[PDB]
Amino acid sequence: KETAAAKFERQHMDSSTSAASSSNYCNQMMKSRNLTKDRCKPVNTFVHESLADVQAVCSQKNVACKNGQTNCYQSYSTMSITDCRETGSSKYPNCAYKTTQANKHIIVACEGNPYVPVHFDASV
Repeated sequence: KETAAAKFERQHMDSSTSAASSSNYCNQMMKSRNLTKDRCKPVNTFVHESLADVQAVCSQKNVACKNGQTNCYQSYSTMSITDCRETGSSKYPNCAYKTTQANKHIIVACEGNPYVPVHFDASV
């Protein structure tokens, strides 16, 4: 099955654009990445940076993850990110999202060898 690393790429990496270009970014991306297949995933963040810059977070600032785990890392720099949040009108299978573009620090949980991001914790 899909690896945790690959799922991370699928769910959160958008190196093809440097920012969301229209309010429909979220609707399009959430659908195209298969995040609304089984249900409308309520929230999702996409990161507009190269994979190697995101992977590099795993060797940046170690912080506790929201749930208490100690394998989280916070990026030294801000990153271009797109926040996607389910709208009051969202109704499966027509999931609908609000797009919010921002430059923030990202926090990811890392695992394995190579030690890479497997989960998006938060943006600060």
